[PDB]
Amino acid sequence: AENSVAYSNNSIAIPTNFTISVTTEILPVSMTKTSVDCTMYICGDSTECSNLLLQYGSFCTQLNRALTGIAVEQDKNTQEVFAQVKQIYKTPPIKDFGGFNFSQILPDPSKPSKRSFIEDLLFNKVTQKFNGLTVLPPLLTDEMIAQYTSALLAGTITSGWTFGAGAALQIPFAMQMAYRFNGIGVTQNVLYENQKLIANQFNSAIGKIQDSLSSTASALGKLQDVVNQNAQALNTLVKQLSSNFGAISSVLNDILSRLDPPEAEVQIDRLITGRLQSLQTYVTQQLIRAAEIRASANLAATKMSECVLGQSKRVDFCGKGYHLMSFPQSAPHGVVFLHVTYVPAQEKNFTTAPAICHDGKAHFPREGVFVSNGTHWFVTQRNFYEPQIITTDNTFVSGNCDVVIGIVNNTVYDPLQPELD
Amino acid sequence: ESNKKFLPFQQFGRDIADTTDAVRDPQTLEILDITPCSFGGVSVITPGTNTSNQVAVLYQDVNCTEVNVFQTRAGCLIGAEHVNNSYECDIPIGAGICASYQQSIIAYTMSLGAENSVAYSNNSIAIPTNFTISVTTEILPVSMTKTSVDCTMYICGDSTEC
Amino acid sequence: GKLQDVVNQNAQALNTLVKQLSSNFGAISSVLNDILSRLDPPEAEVQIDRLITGRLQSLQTYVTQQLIRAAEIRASANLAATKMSECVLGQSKRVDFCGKGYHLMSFPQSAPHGVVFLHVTYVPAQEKNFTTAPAICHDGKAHFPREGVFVSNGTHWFVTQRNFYEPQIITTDNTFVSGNCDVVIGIVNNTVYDPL
Ligand SMILES: *[C@@H]1O[C@H](CO)[C@@H](O[C@@H]2O[C@H](CO)[C@@H](O)[C@H](O)[C@H]2NC(C)=O)[C@H](O)[C@H]1NC(C)=O
Ligand SMILES: *[C@@H]1O[C@H](CO)[C@@H](O[C@@H]2O[C@H](CO)[C@@H](O)[C@H](O)[C@H]2NC(C)=O)[C@H](O)[C@H]1NC(C)=O
Ligand SMILES: *[C@@H]1O[C@H](CO)[C@@H](O[C@@H]2O[C@H](CO)[C@@H](O)[C@H](O)[C@H]2NC(C)=O)[C@H](O)[C@H]1NC(C)=O
Ligand SMILES: *[C@@H]1O[C@H](CO)[C@@H](O[C@@H]2O[C@H](CO)[C@@H](O)[C@H](O)[C@H]2NC(C)=O)[C@H](O)[C@H]1NC(C)=O
Ligand SMILES: *[C@@H]1O[C@H](CO)[C@@H](O[C@@H]2O[C@H](CO)[C@@H](O)[C@H](O)[C@H]2NC(C)=O)[C@H](O)[C@H]1NC(C)=O
Ligand SMILES: *[C@@H]1O[C@H](CO)[C@@H](O[C@@H]2O[C@H](CO)[C@@H](O)[C@H](O)[C@H]2NC(C)=O)[C@H](O)[C@H]1NC(C)=O
Ligand SMILES: *[C@@H]1O[C@H](CO)[C@@H](O[C@@H]2O[C@H](CO)[C@@H](O)[C@H](O)[C@H]2NC(C)=O)[C@H](O)[C@H]1NC(C)=O
Ligand SMILES: *[C@@H]1O[C@H](CO)[C@@H](O)[C@H](O)[C@H]1NC(C)=O
Ligand SMILES: *[C@@H]1O[C@H](CO)[C@@H](O)[C@H](O)[C@H]1NC(C)=O
Ligand SMILES: *[C@@H]1O[C@H](CO)[C@@H](O)[C@H](O)[C@H]1NC(C)=O
Repeated sequence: AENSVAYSNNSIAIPTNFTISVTTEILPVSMTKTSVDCTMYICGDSTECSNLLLQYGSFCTQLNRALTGIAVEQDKNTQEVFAQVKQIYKTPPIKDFGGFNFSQILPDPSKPSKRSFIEDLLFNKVTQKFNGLTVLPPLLTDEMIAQYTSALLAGTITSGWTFGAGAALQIPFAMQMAYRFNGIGVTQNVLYENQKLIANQFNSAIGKIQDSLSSTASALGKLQDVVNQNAQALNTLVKQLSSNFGAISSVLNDILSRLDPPEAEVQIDRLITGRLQSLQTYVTQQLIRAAEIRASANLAATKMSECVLGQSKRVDFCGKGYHLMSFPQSAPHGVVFLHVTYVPAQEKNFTTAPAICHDGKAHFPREGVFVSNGTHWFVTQRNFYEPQIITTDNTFVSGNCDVVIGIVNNTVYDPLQPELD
Repeated sequence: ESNKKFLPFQQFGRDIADTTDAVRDPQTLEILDITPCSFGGVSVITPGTNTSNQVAVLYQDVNCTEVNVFQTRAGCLIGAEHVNNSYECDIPIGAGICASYQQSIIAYTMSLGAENSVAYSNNSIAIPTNFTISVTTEILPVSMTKTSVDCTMYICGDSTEC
Repeated sequence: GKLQDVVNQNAQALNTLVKQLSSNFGAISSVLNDILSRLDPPEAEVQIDRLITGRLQSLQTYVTQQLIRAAEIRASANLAATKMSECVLGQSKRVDFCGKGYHLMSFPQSAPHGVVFLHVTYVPAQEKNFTTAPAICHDGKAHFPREGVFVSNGTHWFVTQRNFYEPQIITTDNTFVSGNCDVVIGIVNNTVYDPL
């Protein structure tokens, strides 16, 4: 949408209201751990064919090592993302966080595989030995992974930064948000005066999460395209057995039945040359595809150390807006974050001035912006409109009133003067 | 015996990739199913020849009724005893179970970590009294080996006719 | 291990490459010297070409994994350059980027085909428990701390920094006033010392 907001050299727009927004973000961490056996696949339990494969050197020694290097790596990728806490913290038995509910994300003491109320939905929107192909099971089961997210999340609501910097310390949540507010340059007096309103916004934003995850038909597209690619690359591998590759018959068994060894060996080599070359294609595809997952498994590793275990000043990564934290959530083959950010709203305009003339000396603001509501001038913080009387407690003196342009005339009240009288 | 219902004309059954899934009896006309004998990867768990010569063989995804035998989600361990303790596991088997050399090879349910609980009251804070400086190393690979191969040297081998 | 594996993987992928020259690929002999003096040249190309298409295919493979493995190093070399630019030539506020704890500085050390850092961090220890309060009333006005936390040991309220004990008597310069204290939930009364 086209927009054009008016700009003036002595005009500033300071927001007067905030709006807490919770935005999800889905990343893939690991994929299926496949493994292929050549003799069962290429040969097919044929002793005559097994001797022919020896002529091709050691092509399948590496083809089992290549599919194993990207098999232990997947179990490694899950380690950095989740296993970043030495000790498994536990939720306190009494939930009194000053109005914040957290029941939508905390573990649920109910039917087994004790996941959260949101993790249950995420496990429903994403949801074998035939010849050589197998599927190895992951080292970290979904039950154990859910405990890792039930230790980071269950502790970050009580300590904050302290997990990444030694033994955990106790801070009430009603006071922890004051730390978060002060990070974005907003004084803590805003929080305590608006605890009830913020808690309602915090709970309402989380409530819309599972009501929007279920509303959209496909919200897990990032985590589903990974599964589709793996299934598509595995289905095509099996169909390669139904191709002759230049031989009389696609199936290797009947060739030995009706052909002499002097002639069968000539045409079996067509199958072995084709099938072996048809297997190295997927191995190279997997190696490139695995490198595209580790590039995202490392992005989520940092986004769990920086967004979760602390407040990140990086703009527009830990959610869009002024970032505070991010409650991590499990996923079948990935991680789902819940970034809690601030989006200012309800804007108002004022006329500004870089300095103030009082007794021939400039008065720049110590912390805040000079604004006026039309007649009188005030000092307000950057991200929230709170006017205060201009005194020496929030201004400093430097230079002379002849070097910087745009100064207005006003009197800075000295708080010490009325005390003497 | 074939679970599926067939017809008296089709003899051979195929599912995917020219696999003879079902085959019809030519005399009794009782159509059956053909499946090969169960397969399984033989994974050898060893603590190294330097320590000792002992092996806990694991067969991939087969119950312990068709092969101290222990049954796991990834298969069955034969040669290792399962103990109800839980340590930071040594040899990663899979499905939340590992092995270690300690009456030699023992299978665990690996522990995530030392469980801790902290009380958090709305009017309680904890501020440290002291600091502890520490130096933690970190190792990263920067460069590789600058290899180079003469392609003609390989395939031909100083042979003009080749 | 992160530096030993890269040396071993390249040395092993190269070692398993040379061993591929002793494979028949269907020819009578795996060595090209004897196949020349034993076969007549109209009959020679059909058997040599088997080695041509077999050795070339092997060479085409290991070149590909070198390209893939080089991406695993370049991606790990841009990260190393980031560590040198940020943690060594400055102080980084990123959490757990350069060590468990709060970062101070790093010392880079050389290594064969790699680099080793020495991250110096803080791990606060020996914590002691207290009762706290978000604000303090005084003459019908709230009092929020400029920098620190209101901390009491049972009798008197102090103001201490978030990572150490600097308990000073609460004064008008350690706190800032923000309206009447009727909306703050859980405020505890105390007398704010006037230093004037
Ligand atoms: C505050 O911001 C601007 C300052 O005037 C006002 O926006 C006007 O409407 C559009 C953009 O929203 C511009 O084309 C105009 O130039 C703006 N200025 C006008 C009409 O004078 C906006 O209305 C102001 N809002 C308040 C409450 O003061
Ligand atoms: C703007 O700030 C005010 C209060 O700081 C908010 O107004 C409240 O809105 C809710 C419902 O929307 C009401 O239940 C309250 O009674 C209102 N309070 C007052 C004093 O009127 C408002 O939510 C904020 N606007 C935005 C977009 O965040
Ligand atoms: C957190 O969630 C809701 C907020 O609406 C609170 O009330 C529950 O709402 C659900 C309906 O979705 C009911 O099925 C429950 O019976 C309600 N009670 C409980 C204990 O779940 C809920 O109380 C809040 N949790 C708290 C305050 O601990
Ligand atoms: C906005 O500027 C006006 C002055 O034009 C101020 O509002 C008046 O301030 C006097 C105090 O000197 C009061 O007695 C009046 O009741 C106010 N009138 C109105 C309509 O508000 C005021 O200083 C400024 N508004 C602030 C600081 O909120
Ligand atoms: C702001 O204040 C200064 C001084 O208080 C004003 O400077 C005066 O400007 C007029 C016209 O040039 C001179 O005749 C006076 O001599 C100046 N005052 C003094 C004490 O020398 C200045 O004009 C004021 N500017 C605005 C925008 O109000
Ligand atoms: C809490 O800390 C204060 C500061 O030390 C203690 O107050 C002092 O206690 C000593 C004796 O232990 C007295 O000599 C001082 O006169 C006290 N100073 C003030 C300003 O009161 C206080 O005793 C401590 N409370 C507890 C329970 O240990
Ligand atoms: C903290 O705030 C004030 C301290 O004066 C106390 O409330 C006032 O005093 C009496 C009771 O002490 C109340 O009936 C009045 O409503 C209050 N008056 C004013 C002007 O605020 C309050 O009791 C103190 N709280 C505690 C736990 O001691
Ligand atoms: C803004 O522009 C007007 C027009 O030139 C000028 O009078 C005024 O001094 C300027 N103020 C600042 C701060 O530049
Ligand atoms: C005292 O400190 C311990 C931990 O060091 C904590 O378990 C306990 O809750 C604290 N008691 C009070 C009243 O703060
Ligand atoms: C803290 O929680 C308890 C609930 O047992 C409550 O009685 C008390 O008033 C709360 N303290 C504050 C300052 O809200």
